[PDB]
Amino acid sequence: PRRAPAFPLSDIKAQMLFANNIKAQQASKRSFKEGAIETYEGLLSVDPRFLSFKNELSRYLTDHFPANVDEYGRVYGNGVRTNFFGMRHMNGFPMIPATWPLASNLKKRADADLADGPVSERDNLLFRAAVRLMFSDLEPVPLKIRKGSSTCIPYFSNDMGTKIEIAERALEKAEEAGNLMLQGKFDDAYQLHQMGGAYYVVYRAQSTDAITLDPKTGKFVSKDRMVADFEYAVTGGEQGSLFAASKDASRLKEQYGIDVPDGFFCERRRTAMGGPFALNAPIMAVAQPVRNKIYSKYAYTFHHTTRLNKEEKVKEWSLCVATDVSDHDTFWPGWLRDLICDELLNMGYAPWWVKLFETSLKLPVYVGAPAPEQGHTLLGDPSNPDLEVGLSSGQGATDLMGTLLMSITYLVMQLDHTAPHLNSRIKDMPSACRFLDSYWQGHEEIRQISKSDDAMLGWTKGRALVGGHRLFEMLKEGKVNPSPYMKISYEHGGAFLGDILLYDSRREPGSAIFVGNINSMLNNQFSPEYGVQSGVRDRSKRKRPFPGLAWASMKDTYGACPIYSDVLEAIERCWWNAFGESYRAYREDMLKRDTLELSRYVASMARQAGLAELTPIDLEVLADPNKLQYKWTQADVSANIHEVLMHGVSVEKTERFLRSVMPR
Ligand SMILES: [Mn+2]
Repeated sequence: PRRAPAFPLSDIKAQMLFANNIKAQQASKRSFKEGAIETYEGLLSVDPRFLSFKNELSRYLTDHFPANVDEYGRVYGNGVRTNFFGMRHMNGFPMIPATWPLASNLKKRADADLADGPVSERDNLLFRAAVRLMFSDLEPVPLKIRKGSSTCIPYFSNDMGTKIEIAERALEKAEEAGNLMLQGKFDDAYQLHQMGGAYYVVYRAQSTDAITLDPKTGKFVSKDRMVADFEYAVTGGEQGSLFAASKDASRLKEQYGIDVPDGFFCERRRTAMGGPFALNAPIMAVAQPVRNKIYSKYAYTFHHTTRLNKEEKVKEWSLCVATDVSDHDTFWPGWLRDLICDELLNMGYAPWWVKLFETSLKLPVYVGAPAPEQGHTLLGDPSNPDLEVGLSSGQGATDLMGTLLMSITYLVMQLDHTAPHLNSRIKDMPSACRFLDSYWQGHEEIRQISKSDDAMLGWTKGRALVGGHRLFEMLKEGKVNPSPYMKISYEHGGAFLGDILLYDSRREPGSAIFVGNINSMLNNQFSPEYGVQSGVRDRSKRKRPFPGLAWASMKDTYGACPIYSDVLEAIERCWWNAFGESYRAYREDMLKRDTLELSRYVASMARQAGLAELTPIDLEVLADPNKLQYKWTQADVSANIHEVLMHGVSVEKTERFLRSVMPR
């Protein structure tokens, strides 16, 4: 039922994706790469003392602090949701092979019994009302770009000046490019304006993944991660195979001379994609104003900052249901892209802009290196973008696409199973908009707090409450999917945006508190996704600019966890055993060094200004800016800190661009 076309790197269609420069040519050819990460300056992830430390600590913590999660997935007592074995990976060494991305998810969705469009007129009105509320009265803002981020296809530039030029030129030429695409002239739009081509597939480490200790054998077992081979990916699963990738790390001894202790595995690898920057810039210029609207007008549902900010909302609920979505990005439906585009056209959005947006969600994918001797293949034809990959991670509005799908999916679930008495309020577009506007502000008896695939669904006192309890019971039973749109279950150890919802004996939201996840502290400190990149001179361009700073925000982030002190003492004891040094003194030195280094980057900071004016969010973000891409937003960060990590295109250029896109 239609295999996607595939082109080797030697083909002209793949060659056209890479400009005539060293960086672009190296990106096209990059072979499978692996190696120990520099966890901290002068410390490799595979250092024998470090692995000895991880073995002792993971075993001790699991033993003394077993998971406290009830039958309904609610966390209580110690605030622990699983074992501590997730740290037992040889960081920088991936599972083999990584998956080939699916060119079409239509069969995947159909086989999972998920709908190929809105089920009812009510659902159609609600998805369309989400578009009308999110994209209406937007205000122009500067187009902010992450420092050191790549422009990907075709230039592969990491230079801010070049990126600003590309973005400004893209805002000037988006109209002409969109109009070419409306004529079916995709090759012309790409050749002239670099709008099109493909996503560039990079495989990112998920540094910690599930590991269990079999009591019968005393041997560790890593969670099997299913991967698709090339045949499966091009045929959307009609042909080829879906098999468990190998996480076995024994190979590292033979290949690299690295000692592999018992129960240490290769890391899980996830597909991540980088979009063609010239196509993303006009999308980002609309996406940022949309975020500003939803985080202000609909702050209740969408704007999440601190554990207390989340707590104030949840405490008012009679029932809180922490949901889980299976493989959100790959299941994300192309019919939603089409519905969104159709609704934007109805609202009066520039057709050329809608075409650019539509094209960004149908684009071919260039597969780099999933395994040794594999990859270097373009999936899909850039002359006529027609892929159904789901949601591409590097698309300019991915967070909004996932948020829109999921927010409506959860509301539909609440309507179907708990609140049929609210159906009469959704008769047409004006009434659907009024209802959704009220629901998103937290003014209804059914409520939610969400971000992409993470959410907590709420019920206050009223007619829907009884239904709310039946839905929770249906989720616990796990025999029937409560949604026609996505695969929904309950989260095993309910958490929202990193914070665990800690319940007491009553198991009620009113007396539950949000606490930091102690396991995430351990993941961040001992299993970072990236190395320190000590060879990258400009720290603001690194994946981890100032790692030492996270020590200063630790107490604020994790201090509320019941076992906080216990974990820090266990770390100290185990680090003494492994290195013959104080971990606390080691982190205090790193904190001092990074505080001093930070002042070189902040204009307002004198030669030794200190961290006094910085918030815990500022510190977590400076140590890990990836938190600014999934956890927080621009407004949550101090202005002088945001400038360290981002640079912008003037509001004058974006204001003119936005006026040309938006209705009258
Ligand atoms: Mn959650």
